[PDB]
Amino acid sequence: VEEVSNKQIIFKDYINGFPKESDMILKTSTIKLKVPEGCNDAVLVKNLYLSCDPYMRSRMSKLDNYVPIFIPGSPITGDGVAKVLDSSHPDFKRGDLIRGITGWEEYTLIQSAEFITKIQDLPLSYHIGILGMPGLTAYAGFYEISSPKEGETVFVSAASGAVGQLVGQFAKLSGCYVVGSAGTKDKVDMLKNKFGFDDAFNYKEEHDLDAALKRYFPEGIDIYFDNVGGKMLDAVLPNMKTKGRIATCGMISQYNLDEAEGVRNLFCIMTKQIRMQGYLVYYYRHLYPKLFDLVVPLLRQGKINYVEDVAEGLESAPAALIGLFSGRNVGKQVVRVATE
Ligand SMILES: NC(=O)c1ccc[n+]([C@@H]2O[C@H](COP(=O)([O-])OP(=O)(O)OC[C@H]3O[C@@H](n4cnc5c(N)ncnc54)[C@H](OP(=O)(O)O)[C@@H]3O)[C@@H](O)[C@H]2O)c1
Repeated sequence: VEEVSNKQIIFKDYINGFPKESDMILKTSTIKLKVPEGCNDAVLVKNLYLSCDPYMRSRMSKLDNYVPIFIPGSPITGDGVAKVLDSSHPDFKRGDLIRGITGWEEYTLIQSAEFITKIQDLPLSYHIGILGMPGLTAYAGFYEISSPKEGETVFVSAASGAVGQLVGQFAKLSGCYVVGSAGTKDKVDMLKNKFGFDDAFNYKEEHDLDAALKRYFPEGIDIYFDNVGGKMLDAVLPNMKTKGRIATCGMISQYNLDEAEGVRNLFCIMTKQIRMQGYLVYYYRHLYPKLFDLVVPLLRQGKINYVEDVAEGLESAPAALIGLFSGRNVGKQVVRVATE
């Protein structure tokens, strides 16, 4: 039984405002590469990829919190891809590749097993992106929540991100006219060139968001896929069509504010008869087969594209997570901990 070093990213303590790299601490611990005797229904894994996700910011402040907080002194946890080294669980065996909740470290003794699934060709990292939680988020928000119909107009914010880039391609599959906003020229070019968006604009260079939306949506928006909230959401509301739908997926412009911004155009919910509906992807896990059945053939034919941002090494993970809130990532942010 080899006992080896185990680098970990430890959560320091609760924060306010924007997260900093000193809120996460590199610690070198030790681990024996065997499931402990008397420790049952557990899986010991070597972590291969880690996902960086905006919701992780909310785990860094103590609040009624919608996701359980990080524990100070303990490793950051989140979605990852890992290889089973040893198992006391009947459904996992040495060599299996899994996806699910694991530790921000080289090796994790996963004690529940509820939060992991065995990986069924495509890049391993896809299982925490288009074939994982962000892909399921895009599928549930667009197809289940938004009720898209052929010919409808669709606006997507954070459109080059892990979720948004898929929403735009689903909208094209549905025969919709789709526009996205993103924060750099490169992201805007990628929206039109690889994600098949009909148009796109850099919201950071638009001094009048209402005017920008009217450029692209002269007769209004049928479906707004909201990833950002805040001023963008407020500009969208008067530009919705009657009976338009807003899929409230996230509001990343708010996650680092002590006081959330006021949204002032909600009267448009009445005047435009809008259905604004939020959702949490965990309540849609039963749709994973429907996601796979749709996107796996398209990926194989190269008819749907997925762009990832791969940070190299566990030590790069804190900066990769902080970069989400400045738009440093181009596509789905992942961390490569080890090859395998
Ligand atoms: N409901 C659910 O269950 C669920 C599940 C997963 C994700 N979500 C939400 O979905 C949204 C997108 O997630 P993702 O994983 O795809 O992240 P992502 O788009 O891959 O990365 C985050 C992006 O947010 C944009 N951003 C950051 N700060 C911003 C600001 N102040 N204003 C506008 N845009 C900003 C940046 O893109 P730009 O360069 O374009 O600014 C950045 O690249 C997030 O709000 C997340 O919380 C919800």
